[PDB]
Parts: sequence; structure tokens; C-alpha cells
Amino acid sequence: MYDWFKQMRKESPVYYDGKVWNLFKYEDCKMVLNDHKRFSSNLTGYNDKLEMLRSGKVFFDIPTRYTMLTSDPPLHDELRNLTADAFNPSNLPVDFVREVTVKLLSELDEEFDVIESFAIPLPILVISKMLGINPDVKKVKDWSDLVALRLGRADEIFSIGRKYLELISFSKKELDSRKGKEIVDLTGKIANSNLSELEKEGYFILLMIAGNETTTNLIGNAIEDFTLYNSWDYVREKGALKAVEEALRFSPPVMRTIRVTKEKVKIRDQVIDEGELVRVWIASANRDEEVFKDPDSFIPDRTPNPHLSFGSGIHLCLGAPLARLEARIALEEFAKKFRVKEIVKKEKIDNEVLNGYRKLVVRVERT
Ligand code: HEM
Repeated sequence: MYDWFKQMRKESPVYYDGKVWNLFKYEDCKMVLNDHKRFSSNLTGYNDKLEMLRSGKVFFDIPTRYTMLTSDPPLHDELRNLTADAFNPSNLPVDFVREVTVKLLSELDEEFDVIESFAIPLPILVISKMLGINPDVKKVKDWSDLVALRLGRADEIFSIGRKYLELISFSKKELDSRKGKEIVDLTGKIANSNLSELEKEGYFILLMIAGNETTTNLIGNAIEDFTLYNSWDYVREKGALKAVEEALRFSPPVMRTIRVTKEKVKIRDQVIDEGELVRVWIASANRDEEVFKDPDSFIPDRTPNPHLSFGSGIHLCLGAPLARLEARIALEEFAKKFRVKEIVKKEKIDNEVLNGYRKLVVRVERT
């Protein structure tokens, strides 16, 4: 789609596709993301029925409609503050991340799929630790995909089934079991907060799912990019701090996000009415030639590197510090342990929003 993006950036940067407005230019995307007053995230009615929720009124709905991701301040800020400290660099479980990474890599043969054997389990084990739940990896992965793989698919991520009910019941079981028992981990903090049961479930589910899906894509995308563009020696000698940022820019785990206008606005020469949906194409913004010279070139030491892969503004990814830490440790440990001979087989995830490999088989040599 990068060709489409390039074609759209030059001839129709602010484009209406018949249902929603699409932004392909970096500056337009950054502006929209930072301007939360005019471009709301209140896309699921969370802010509107907050009063109803806190009153004690119970109605059947899917928890995922009630998370900080789709809320405007002050509610948004109040929600984020509940767990924000736990995601600050100084509080991340650094040793645990490294320990799990090394053990996962110890179980590998000269040829393996880095997605199922490494990229998938690492984030799941780490977020489970922070949540304080005992990680049934396969189960958590299945639920994560159940929710994540519905993104882009019109109104399905809010549709419920047997597997979704299983997820909601698990969230309720975990939360209820920690209510009145502990507030040391994320589950306990949510459970003992003053939010409605439905909000607690959504908050818990958000942290568990957003906590691994995109990080798996980042690690897999980076292993692919570093191999293809021969960045491994650079990472072994300099570390992966800048390389991870280029991987984020070049292969964004999340291709786009969305907002809804709260008032009539004008972007470039286009007038957009109140209540209209606006797709912010992070992927296209990251390849905007204006902002990124040699946009299609993978330059691991690109500096500075202001990509929008984690968003921008008040919704800037709460897990950004954690994701970068996991990716940095995963890739540096991988580089130290293996010499990638070749990418044997690769298969992309079929989704419009999530960008990554569902299978990436590599042949390596010890050292
Ligand atoms: C690993 C690659 C990741 C990427 C590329 C990514 C990207 C993003 C983006 C773009 C947003 C904002 C979406 C919007 O503005 O509508 C967001 C929000 C959020 N992310 Fe991530 N994320 C990643 C990992 C994680 C992880 C690991 C966690 C938790 C472990 C996490 C927790 C959250 C939360 C809670 C929000 C909501 C923030 C709020 O609305 O203020 N993310 N992420």
C-alpha cells in the first residue's frame, strides 16, 4: 500500500473515500493526534454514559467499548493515572524481560519460526507478570488475536461470541479475586479502583491485549528488517536503541488510528464536518518524503526519528517505554546469540490495521 500512500500524498493528501476522511501526510496526522479537543477519541460513547456507569446502572455491552483508548479528558487522564506509574521506565521489570528472553532463545534449533517461538511468548509473559496473572500463553494469544484481528473489520471488534464471553468471564474472575486482596500488580490496582465493573473489565482487557499484539509485530518486523537490510553488525556494535526506532518507522505494527471531529474543521483545502470519522494513516506519515529524507531507505541510525508509530499527544502509547525495552532486549540478545543466515519462509498477517508476520522462519548459526 506504500505506493498507494505515495500516490495519495502527492495528489490527494486529505481524501474522502465515501465514508471516512483519510489523512496521508505526516503534518496533518501529527496535528490531528495532538489536537484532542477538535479530534475526539470518544468513539464508543464512553464519555457520554460515564455518569450512567458510575451510578451503578448495569447493562449488557462489551467491555472493550470502555477503555481509555476511546475516551476524552478528564475521564481519559483519570483512567490513565491509575496505572501510568507502572509503565514509567524506572518501574519496568527489566531483569524479568531479559531473563525470559534468554530462556526463550535457549530452546531453539538452527531453523525456527521467530514469531511462535519468540516474538509471541515474550510480550505475553511480560504483561502477565505486570498484571499479576499466571500466563497461559496460548489462551492469552488466542484472545488477543480474537480482539486484535477484528480491527479494521467494520463493527466486529464489538461483537461477542463464545470465545469473547470466555475472555470477559476470565477478566471478571481475575478482577473479582483481587478486589479486597492486593493492589501491588495492575490487576489489583484496577480491581480495587473506583471504576464500574464494566470499565474494570475493559481496562484489564486493554492492558492484556494491547500488551502483546503490537510488540510481537515489532520484534518480528525488526528481525525481518535487520536481516533484509543487514543491520545486525550495527546492532551488535552499537546496541538496538536507534535500530528499534527505524523498525518502528519502517514497519509500524499499527498502520492507522482514527478520530471523530467534534466541530467543523478544515485541513488543507478540505472542510470536514462535525461528527465525521478521520483515519490517521501512521504508516503513510512515516514514509512522507517531506519529513523523512530517503523514506523508503532503512537507515538504522536515522537521527532524529520522529515517527508516529506510538501516536502523539495525550493518547501516546502508555506501553511505549515497555515496548521499546522489550524490543531492545529481545533484539540485542538475539544478535548476540545468533547469526542469521537467511529468511527461509515468511507470511504476513492478513489485516488492514495490524502490520506484521504470522510466521517468519529463519535459519541461523550459533554465533
Ligand atoms: C509494541 C508496539 C506498540 C505500538 C506500535 C503501539 C501503538 C499505540 C498507539 C498508536 C496508540 C494510540 C492509538 C490512538 O491514538 O488512538 C496506543 C495506545 C495505547 N497503548 Fe500501545 N503500542 C505498542 C505496545 C503497547 C504495549 C506493550 C502496551 C501495554 C503493555 C500498550 C498499552 C497501550 C495503552 C494503554 C494505550 C492507550 C493510551 C491512552 O489512550 O492514553 N501498548 N498504542
